[PDB]
Formats: sequence, structure tokens, C-alpha cells
Amino acid sequence: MTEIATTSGARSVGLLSVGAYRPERVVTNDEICQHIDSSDEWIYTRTGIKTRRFAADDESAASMATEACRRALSNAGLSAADIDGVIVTTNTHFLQTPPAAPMVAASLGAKGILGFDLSAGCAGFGYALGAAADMIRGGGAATMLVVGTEKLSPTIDMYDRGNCFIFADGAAAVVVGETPFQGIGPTVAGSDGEQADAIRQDIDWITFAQNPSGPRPFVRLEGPAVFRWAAFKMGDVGRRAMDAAGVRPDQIDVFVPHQANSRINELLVKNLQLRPDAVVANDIEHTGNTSAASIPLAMAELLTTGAAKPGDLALLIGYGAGLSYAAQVVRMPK
Amino acid sequence: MTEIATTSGARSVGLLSVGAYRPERVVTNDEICQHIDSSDEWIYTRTGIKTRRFAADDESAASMATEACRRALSNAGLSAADIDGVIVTTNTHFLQTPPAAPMVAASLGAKGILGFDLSAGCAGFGYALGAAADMIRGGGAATMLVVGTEKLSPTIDMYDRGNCFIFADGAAAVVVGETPFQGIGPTVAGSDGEQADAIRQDIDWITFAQNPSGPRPFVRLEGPAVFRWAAFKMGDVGRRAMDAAGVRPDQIDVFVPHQANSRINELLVKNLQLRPDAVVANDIEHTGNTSAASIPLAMAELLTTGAAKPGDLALLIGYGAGLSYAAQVVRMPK
Ligand SMILES: CCCCCCCCCCCC(=O)O
Repeated sequence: MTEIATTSGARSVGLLSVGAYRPERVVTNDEICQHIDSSDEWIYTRTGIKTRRFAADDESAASMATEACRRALSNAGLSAADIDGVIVTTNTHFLQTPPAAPMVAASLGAKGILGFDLSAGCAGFGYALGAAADMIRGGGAATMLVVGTEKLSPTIDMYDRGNCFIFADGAAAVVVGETPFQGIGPTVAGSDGEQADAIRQDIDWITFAQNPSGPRPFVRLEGPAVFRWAAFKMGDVGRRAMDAAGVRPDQIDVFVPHQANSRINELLVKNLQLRPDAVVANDIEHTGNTSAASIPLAMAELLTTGAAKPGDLALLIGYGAGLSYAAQVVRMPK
Repeated sequence: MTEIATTSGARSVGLLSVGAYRPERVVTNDEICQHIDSSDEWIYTRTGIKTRRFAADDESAASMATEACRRALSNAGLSAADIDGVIVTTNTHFLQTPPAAPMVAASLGAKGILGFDLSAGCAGFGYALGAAADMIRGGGAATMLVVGTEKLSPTIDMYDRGNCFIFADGAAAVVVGETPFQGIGPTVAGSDGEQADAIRQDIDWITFAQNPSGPRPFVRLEGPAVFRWAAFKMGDVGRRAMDAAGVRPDQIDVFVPHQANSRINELLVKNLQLRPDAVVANDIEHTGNTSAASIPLAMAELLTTGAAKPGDLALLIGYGAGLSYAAQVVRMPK
């Protein structure tokens, strides 16, 4: 009887490199407070944030994704010609269509390679990485680009006081391909749609379009709800990711949680029973919460300062919007 | 050092069922011809469309995805409790965040299952299907929901004689899980970002938001460009999908191309060398082009009339926006 064929690729997959792009402009809490009622100290105190980058007007999630990919390719010693596909994960591509992925591939000179946009709120990176690994192992690609990119600044209500100092822009990509050793552990993910409102665009685009003189949409954040959720639930997610990867808490060298808030992550570093000398990402201090691009930008920073070395065993935990989370254990890139 | 472990699932994966939801408001060509200088015969002879469905104002891509999934689960004799994850593919979720996936899972009572939104324009279904299959084989889930949903009507410029009669609304989901036989063939996909302009939202949401009194965004289509592209390039894509699946053209029982234009698809049927009695989807006549929901809606239609039977060998070819395409050979569901 005719049977549909089954294919497969390299069983061992890993992060060949990481490339990060940060917008030239810097924005201080004071600059922020020059339109808000609070302190440049109460900010960096309740949220380890001191400064963040805002992209120019002529930039987009797509353009920053492209530059991030160029850097990842160079850091991996590859050219666009070595890439089989690209997954752009973002929440700020301001067009219902076309997707950013095909445009990014074109800008890289990457022919008609497959690609798509993945949106899972802040945890889109973990979902995209897992997807790239599954595709490569399944034989649908051999080498891929996974880039998290975000241009949130244009969606911030400078008068929100609840998040205007939280979100920021930026993009970071990783090259995923075959490695001698297993570099990407099993994906652990889930969500809580019951709390979809905790991080949302308040007005949908069509309603706004039908009421142009009415209020325009802005990103709203129910900080406490998110703070509690992550702090209390990401510890369990961390253990599952380690368990699935067959690793124990004490074997983790690097911890890269979503750069949502220092207070949440410091609490997680303790609840995960990581060893005392475990390196922890704190890229948020001068980058803020870049949602989907957060983790890959944080990984790049840890490597940047040498705090993390290639080969290091890291625990990645993305949590955020939609109330989605995605985690995995990986071997640091570059 | 410590080797990161792996996990794996069922090698044989397939379509357990399909569930389709079509908005109740039927819009005829004559209704469309109240705002353009055309006629029913002109539109029908050139596109193959006679009527299409428009969703109500209180409906959304997410609400239609929910209902489609409910039907799919029922057609598979399963409950939300049997689902491990859900992938929503769409291009008309009018919120930059949160994603529709977490909300859809919540609405189905599928507690906190993993999920994300995937946009590859019109070919998002093929990509999501392949991703679901790769995840299940990768052991990241055992059973999943893949739902294409689209509420394009609000993005249509009623005066655009180039596409006002083309796009429509609807949603259809399939349950993906382990099957005795291999039911999903290898994914064959790619794109042409050089032609990203062929199907696009003309004005990005932020620019509009910063000039509310200016022109609002609408979907635009460069018909001829798309027509030529699909007609000339999908044949090669179909052959590759069949090759990867180890099947010959004559073995295809059912052909389900994206319902973009009946003339493009009639040309493809011939160019693919399908046998004379091959059943070809023509759901477009009363459904129009529902982009991401097109293929699963067409599969449901063929099964409903009994034209396609469960177990039938089918060739699916998604093509569209961003200039993205995704294809695979599968065994019909339900
Ligand atoms: C004859 C003019 C009508 C336009 C027909 C062009 C066919 C392509 C439209 C479908 C676009 C898509 O892939 O979603």
C-alpha cells in the first residue's frame, strides 16, 4: 500500500551564534520623568531599569531583524546562502500582511528561502527556537535564522506611568544548525489565556480605523498581575525545562530569564536553586523589556562581557504577553 | 560534560479531523457591484467567485478560530482536554498583542496549553501544519490543534475593483495526532520577498495612528503579479511536495490549492499532471479567498459533499501574501 514517506535531519542541533542590534538612541528615566510623575530612582529600584534604547522613525521590526541577522551570520562565519529558513518572532510588525520574514530574507539576499512570523507575545523566541530545532531534526531545513525583533516605543503611552519606562526596542538573532553535541533541549511551553488582558493593546486596529478621531491604541500592562504570575510560576517551568533536558539545577552555568523586571528574576534565581556562582542575565538595566528580542539580546550581552562563554549550559525562560511562556536548556552560542 | 538530552514522539502523524466555521452573512457579487463598475458574470468568469461570507461586527479571527476548533474536536470525538497545543495561523488578528492562541485555548477550556500565532500570509496553514507535525514527532506534544482563521472583510476597500470581490472571512481547524500510517508528508516551502508588495496592507498601523485624519489602511492586491507567480511557480512546488512524500502525480486523489482564483488553480491542475478523475477543491465559488483559513475550509467542503473521503491522498498547496508558499501531501481527515 502506498505510504507517505518520512524524512529526518541531524538529531544534534545547536546555537551556532548570536547577533544583536540595539538602536543608537538612548532614553533615561529622567528624560522619561520629563513627561511622567515619578523618579529616575523609584524606577531603577522597583524594576532594575536605568536606561533603554528607542529606534529611529525610519526603522522597523523588520529592518532591525535584518541587521541582527547579518551580525549573527558574521558571528557564525556563514553567509545568507547557508541559511535554509528564517523565523522572525515579533509583536510589533505594524502590517497585517505581508509577514516580515520574506522581507528579511530578501534583504539578506536569501533567495526564496522558507520563513514565517511567529507571535507568542514575549515568549515568541522560545517558541521559534523550539520550532527551528523541530524543523531541522525533522529534515525540513539544515540551518536557520531565528530572530526576535521589537519596536515597541511607538506603542507606548508616555503618560501611562505604569509601563512607559518598561518597554524598549531592539533585535537579536541566532543561527541554528547541526552541532557535534546536543545544543537545544526539549521545549517546555504553555500559557494562561485567562489573563490575556495583563499585557494587551487596549484598542484593536479596526475599531480605531472606524473611529479615527477617537482614542488611539497603546500598549497597556497590568504590572502586578504579571509580576506575580511569572515570579510564582516560572520556577516550576524552569525545573521542567531542566528535567526534559536531563540536567540538574546545579549544572546550569547561565540563567537567561526574560528581562521583564529585575525583582522578578532575582526571585527566580533563588527559587530555581541555581548554584551560587551561576551567571544571571541583567541586560534589562540598559535595555529594558524588549519582549520577543529580550532573551537573545540578553544572551548576546552575557557573552559580550564574557560573563558567559560559548558552550556554557544555560536555562532560558521566556514569559509575557498573551500570558505565554516558553523555556529550554541550551548551550550558549557564538 | 553533561549532554543535553532529547525527547521524541510518534513518527506517524496525521489529520484526525477537520472542523469548519463560516460566517452566516452571505454576500453576493451583485452586492459587491454596488460600489464598483462590474457585474456578477465578469467577477465569476475571472475569479470563479459567486458569493462569499462576511463575519459580523462582534466576531473576530479568534472567535471564529474557537468555534472551528470546537467543531474539529467534535468531529475527532475528542475534548479540549486531549489537546497538547494549538497553533493559530492568521493575518487578521487586529491586536499587536496578546496573541490569539492563548485566548482560543482558554475559550476551549484547554487550560494552559502551549500555543502561538503564525503568519505567513496565505500559506500560514501549510507552515503551521508542518510545525505541528515536527513538534509531535519531536515529542513536544502528542495531539494538537491547527487553525486557520481570517476576518479580512474589515480591511477591504469597497472601491478597489482589484480585490473587493476577492477576500472573505472564515475559519477551519484540523486535529493533528498519531495515526497508524504516516499522514503528513514533508513540508515544502519558500517565498519571494522581492514581491512582498504584491499583497499588502498599504499603510502601517503606526503611521496611520500618527495621522488619524489621513487615509486609513486597506488591503491591496497586485492581481496579475500574483496570478503569474502562482500559476508559473506552484507546479514545481507541487512536484517537490509529492517527491518528498514519495508519491507520483497519478497517485493523488485530492488536490487542495489555496482558493485564490479558480483560473489559477485550473491551470495548476493541468500543469501538475494529476489524473483525469482527480477531485479538485473549488470551495472558492461561495467562500472567496479566506487566505490562511482557505485550505482547511476547502478540505472540509470536499469531505462534506463526499467528493473527498477520509484516507484520500491529497496535495495541499498554499500560496499568497509576503509571497510565501507551503505545500505537503497528506491523508484526508475526519
Ligand atoms: C482578475 C483580477 C482579480 C485578481 C485575481 C488575482 C489572483 C490572486 C488573488 C489571491 C491572493 C492570495 O494569494 O491571497
